[PDB]
Amino acid sequence: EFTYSYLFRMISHEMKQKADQKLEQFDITNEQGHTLGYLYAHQQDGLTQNDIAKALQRTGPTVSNLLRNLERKKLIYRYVDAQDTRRKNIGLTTSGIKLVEAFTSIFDEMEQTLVSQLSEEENEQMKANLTKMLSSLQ
Amino acid sequence: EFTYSYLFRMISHEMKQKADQKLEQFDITNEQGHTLGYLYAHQQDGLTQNDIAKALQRTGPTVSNLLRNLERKKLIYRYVDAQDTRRKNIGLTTSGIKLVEAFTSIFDEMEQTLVSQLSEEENEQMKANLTKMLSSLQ
DNA sequence: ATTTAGTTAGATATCTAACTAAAT
DNA sequence: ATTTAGTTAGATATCTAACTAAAT
Repeated sequence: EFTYSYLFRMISHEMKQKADQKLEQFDITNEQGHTLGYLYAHQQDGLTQNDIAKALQRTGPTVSNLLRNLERKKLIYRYVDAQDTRRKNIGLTTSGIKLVEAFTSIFDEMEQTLVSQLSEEENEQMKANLTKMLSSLQ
Repeated sequence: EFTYSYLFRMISHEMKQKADQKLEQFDITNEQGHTLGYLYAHQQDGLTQNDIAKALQRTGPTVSNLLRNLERKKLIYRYVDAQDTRRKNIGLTTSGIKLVEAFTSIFDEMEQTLVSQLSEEENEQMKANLTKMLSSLQ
């Protein structure tokens, strides 16, 4: 019986935490895992950073910064697109695809373990309640 | 239909942002708000930094860092505990107490604005399930 | 012995304000 | 001659590694 500030704060932090530990063996952070994971799914769209910035609900610098790390790992690649020299377009590298195929399990577990804690009727109402709340902030 | 991670992750983040913007009034960050708020509530006990870490579920360095930020602002003061010289007792300065008394509405404002989004039973379920999901992540 | 309490410093994530590089 | 894409400055928060100092 606590504050929503407390609850959402704690839960979120412990997911970054639990997931940071499991992701250790791949030398990435959860944020990095998620971005990588995102790129696995939607790179078909000739992705550019703003697009990612938009998808991750994070700022332009924040994303610039994360991508830079990932490219230092050579986990991704930014060809400076042709129509614009400003635009860098983002995609995985085999090494990054290999990585994604390899850690994706971790994310899936936590989800399942979570959605194991409840029954289908709950998860839909619960997850559908969550969505509603997120919007109100956003 | 979103993965739980996305939801907690996004929700907690914007809460920080909404809270952070509103607090801009007071020259403090969302976390500083929460820490001072705790200090205001439990100050009498009286807390060591490690007490704060446990309550806030944070590592020792992280608390050490925030407290210093709060100390710089002159909103808390700390001194060495006389019996156990290891410890530093943390307390709110008079300035800090007033500051809390000022900003507390915001935290309440946001908690309500969330609560106002569901039925009393829907909220009852919500907060209840969340505790369990929190628990399940240790 | 070993556990506790706190600091410091290098990473990453994040931010806003402000930059440069370059397309309109 | 002007937005617009991406980066940098420097701030907070967070973690671990590494430390010191102290208690049990």
